[PDB]
Amino acid sequence: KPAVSVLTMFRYAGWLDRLYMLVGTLAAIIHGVALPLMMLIFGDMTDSFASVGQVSKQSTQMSEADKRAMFAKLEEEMTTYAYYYTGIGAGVLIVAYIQVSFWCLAAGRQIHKIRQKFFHAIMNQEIGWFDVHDVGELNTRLTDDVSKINEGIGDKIGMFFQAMATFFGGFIIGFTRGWKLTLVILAISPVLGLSAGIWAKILSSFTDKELHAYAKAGAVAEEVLAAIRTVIAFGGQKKELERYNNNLEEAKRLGIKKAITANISMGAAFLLIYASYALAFWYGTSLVISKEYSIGQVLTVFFSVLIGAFSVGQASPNIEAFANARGAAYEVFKIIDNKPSIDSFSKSGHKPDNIQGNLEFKNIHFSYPSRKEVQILKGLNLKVKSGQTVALVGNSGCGKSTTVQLMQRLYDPLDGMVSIDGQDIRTINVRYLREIIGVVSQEPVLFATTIAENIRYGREDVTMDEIEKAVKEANAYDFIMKLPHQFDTLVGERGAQLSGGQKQRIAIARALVRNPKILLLDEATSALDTESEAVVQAALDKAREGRTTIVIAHRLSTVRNADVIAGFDGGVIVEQGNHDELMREKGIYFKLVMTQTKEALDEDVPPASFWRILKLNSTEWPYFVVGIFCAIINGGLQPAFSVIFSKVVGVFTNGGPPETQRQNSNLFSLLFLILGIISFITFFLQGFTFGKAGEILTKRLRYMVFKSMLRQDVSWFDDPKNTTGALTTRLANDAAQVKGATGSRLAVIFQNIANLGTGIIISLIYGWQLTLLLLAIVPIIAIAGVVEMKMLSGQALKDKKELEGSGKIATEAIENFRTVVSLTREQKFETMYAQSLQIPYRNAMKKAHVFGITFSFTQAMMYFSYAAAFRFGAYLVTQQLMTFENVLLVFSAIVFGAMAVGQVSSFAPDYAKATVSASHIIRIIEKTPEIDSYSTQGLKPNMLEGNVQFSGVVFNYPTRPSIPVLQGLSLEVKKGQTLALVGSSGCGKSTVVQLLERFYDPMAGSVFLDGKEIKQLNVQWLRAQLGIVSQEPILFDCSIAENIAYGDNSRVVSYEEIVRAAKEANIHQFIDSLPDKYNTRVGDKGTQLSGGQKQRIAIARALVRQPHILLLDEATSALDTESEKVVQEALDKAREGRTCIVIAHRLSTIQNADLIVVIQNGKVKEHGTHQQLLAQKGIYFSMVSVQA
Ligand SMILES: [Hg+2]
Ligand SMILES: [Hg+2]
Ligand SMILES: [Hg+2]
Ligand SMILES: [Hg+2]
Ligand SMILES: [Hg+2]
Ligand SMILES: [Hg+2]
Ligand SMILES: [Hg+2]
Repeated sequence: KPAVSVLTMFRYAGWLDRLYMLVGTLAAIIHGVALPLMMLIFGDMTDSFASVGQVSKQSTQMSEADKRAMFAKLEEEMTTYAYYYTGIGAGVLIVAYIQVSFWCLAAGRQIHKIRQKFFHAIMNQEIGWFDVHDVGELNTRLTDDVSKINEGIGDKIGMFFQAMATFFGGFIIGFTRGWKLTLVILAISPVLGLSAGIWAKILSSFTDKELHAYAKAGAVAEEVLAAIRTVIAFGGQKKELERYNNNLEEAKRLGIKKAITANISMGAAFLLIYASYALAFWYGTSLVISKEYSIGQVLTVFFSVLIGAFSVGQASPNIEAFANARGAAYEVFKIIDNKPSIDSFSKSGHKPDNIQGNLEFKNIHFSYPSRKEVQILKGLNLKVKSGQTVALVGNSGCGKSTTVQLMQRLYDPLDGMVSIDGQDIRTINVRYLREIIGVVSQEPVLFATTIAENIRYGREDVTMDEIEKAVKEANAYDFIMKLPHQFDTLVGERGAQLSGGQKQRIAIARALVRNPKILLLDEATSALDTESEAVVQAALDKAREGRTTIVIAHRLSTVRNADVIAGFDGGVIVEQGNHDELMREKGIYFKLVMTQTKEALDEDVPPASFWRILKLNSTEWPYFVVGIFCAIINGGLQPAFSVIFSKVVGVFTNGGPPETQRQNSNLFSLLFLILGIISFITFFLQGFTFGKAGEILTKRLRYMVFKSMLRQDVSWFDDPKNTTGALTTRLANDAAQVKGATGSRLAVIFQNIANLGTGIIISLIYGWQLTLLLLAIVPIIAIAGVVEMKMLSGQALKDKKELEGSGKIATEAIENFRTVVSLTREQKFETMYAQSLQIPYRNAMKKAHVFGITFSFTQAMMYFSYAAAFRFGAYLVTQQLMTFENVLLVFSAIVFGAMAVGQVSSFAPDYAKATVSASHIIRIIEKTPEIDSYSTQGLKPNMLEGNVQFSGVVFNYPTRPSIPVLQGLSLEVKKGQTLALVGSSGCGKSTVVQLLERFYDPMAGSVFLDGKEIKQLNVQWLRAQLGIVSQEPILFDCSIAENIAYGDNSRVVSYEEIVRAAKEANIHQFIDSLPDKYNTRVGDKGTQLSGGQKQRIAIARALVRQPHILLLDEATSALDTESEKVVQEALDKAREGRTCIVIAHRLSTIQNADLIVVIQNGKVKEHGTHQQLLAQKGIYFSMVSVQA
């Protein structure tokens, strides 16, 4: 992975940026050291209480003279401690605000310069850069990668310096307060980073191993879901379900292990930190007994050292964000610093005023930059006199267009020169070069605006009268004036779709507005109907007037009118001259003449569910039984520590027998280790209870999901929201994440209720008023913890929804780059981009202020909490209310328990995302289709007859109930006779075939098979004897024998049936000859096949089941030569003795049909045979006269 140097990345930082960064980091430094100072003042606080305990504990000395030396002493000490706590907090809000504000600010100001300079950099690039680069990743890189460079030069590094200031501040306060104890804890430290390091490598080994493990099942997932139509047709839903399942109990089982190791890792971490507590307290409290360190110092160095150590843990991801940001900026700064060969953005050449118009190509040797191994132009020599129209022909290769592309100087020639008049094309300015050169490309392109605005892109300073005039010159004035909103009518991609000739003529107007002295026409009339070609060419012929024109047309009808015809054979121009010469010489030209004669849309719709999801995992009780008790133990483990922590510092503050200090000390420290051991047990156990659970729940669930997915109707697969990728994504992620909302949530809710629950009872017995204070303060801060991520992600989505405006501009300008560069007008797009960007950048200031005051509001309060609880608590202890040990207990129970529920909440996956991903699963499963392929009801007769009849039957597609397809057409087909379906296009030529295959239910009317209604028949059995052949046949990546035998399921096909169906489809000759026989894989993973052969396989497939009805729907549209003969030759022998329905556009093979039905609109207007419908002189007579 690449990476820019650090110094290089902040290049766009100015005076104010460097100022903001230095001041921000300086605030982050002093903010970072606030917390350790808070621990120092906490130790100096506890030392004051430990003095008041031991005197009032043993016997009785002075009752009236205690209140002056104890009660009055602690008040005087706390009145200062409160000023220290509150002072520090008051500083915290200030420096935090400076920190986040200034950083988010300066970073934003740099990002604003970066995205702009990046966009200009892209526009500045030449077309050769676009040849080697995918535009798709380029367009997304402007949004994703710049937003990614934004993160990591913002608040992230302010928090990095804060975390490091906390590290250094913690170790400095540690060593400053204690020499030995800090060394002891730090001696325990290396065993943690080594443990965290090894366990992070273990699960990440299984994580990357899981991805290519399910990819095997996801392979058959998309293969089926893509081919589903052919699946439901052949009903292999049983076999495809089994095939999908076979790869499931292979992948997830491997995931079980990872789950377990992840829990073991977490348990190891807790064991080790608990061991650190036990050890540090064992040494510290043994150290206070020899009267070296005080009680407060042990707490001070322990807390400052721990905090300083965990500070690294909180500095790791922030520095990570900065790391990939430099990796992201390499690609972007590469494009910016890239200066193109053709600029094209400034003027450095000449701008001739003659401007004359003579074209010359002298010795042009050129090859494309993408493929340099192949040379296109080899010594091209071509001259065009003034105002002369030259046509290029020869059907050589890309070279024709290359000349056009060379002429507007998109590419510079490898050898030789293109000269307009006496000067080279390179000696003249590019912008001015393309202003004097007009171009009309093969595919017309209009931007999404008014017609007028599409014209303005041709030239900006155009008055409305000039626009109209230019439209009238383009014969486009007629239809524009018929448009509803006239010249203000929208066009382009979205809204108001126009026909190709109209779109092209608007473009011609656009080019005519620039008034170029040279006009280039590259396949202008191509890909157009003969009716629009007339008008477009009518405009073009009038656009060639007084201009030097070089024209390329595939259709040679419009070529002859040119002044000079130049032929292309290979890379060199051979024959050049007038029409009569090129006919008389019988060259290439003469040969050509004789031969041519959805993400957001998903999660929004589902309602529900609350705790219904647990029923999905309810298949396994025992795991949950052990899991709840387990989670209760690990949960009640936390209040235990609040007691034992208070008991250690309690033995040194509350006084008591010194001979019992050691005895108790070693008890409680050791106790902590026990407390660690048990915590290791829980995480080992939970991993075997909920850990397996959610995985089993996954496998079974995917199975279930997939089954229901095949149960679904075809109309459900037509729903735009359910795509093969969306279904495979639903199946891959949402199904597996459901476990986040089942057992994990019970674990979280039980560890939480055990912790804060039992802890609150304990703190309620040992404290009354203080407990009531903390259960007030804590929830208030918790809500602040919620609002923090509410206003953070809330204004984050708002910032993106206001950036989609620019994203549209840059997207449209990049996707059509090859078009805009021909019209210049790049700088115009830059202008529109900056104008679009000015709005979100004006909100960046307010953004920073809001983020600042919010971060400071969450953080400031935190210190003030301490300041409240300890002031009020000291007020409690100073009086008859006891004691201090219980103050510290209540505090540690409620507060550390509150943080503990936060950690537990951060363990489990996102419950919201889990429930929403769950709802899609429960809905996909409980989804009952109209037509059910799984039903075991139905008639199942003996009668092999097979008479097809459509009576009434009016249908319209459920996806788009606009313009019904069948308006009640009726027909009939008896056994052995073949039906023929004729019409202008599809709907409902193919809808008949789909309806007989029962993919849909018509709204009114009925379709009968024999004497029975179809709806009465068994669903699967109906399709059991229906042969279906589509326009593009598909095979499964299994094998050939399986493909052929895929025709008939629920039966052993064996060698005999496959060879028997092979020999009649005439495919047996292609099998033995190609190594090897039947074992070969089709396709794309095996040996490729031509359309004809694969189609013959598709025939053999539908022929195995011995169907009494064949449905042939536009069978071979792409088949050519003699390949089409043998296919239909194999169809004709298998059509005898069967009911057949043929849809073809050929109309040549329909003449032999028994019945020919012409279907127009929604009904049947013509019925009869070929000669019968021919002698009728109806619409069939109009359609069959185009055969000549
Ligand atoms: Hg920011
Ligand atoms: Hg080309
Ligand atoms: Hg547990
Ligand atoms: Hg379609
Ligand atoms: Hg259709
Ligand atoms: Hg297969
Ligand atoms: Hg047929």
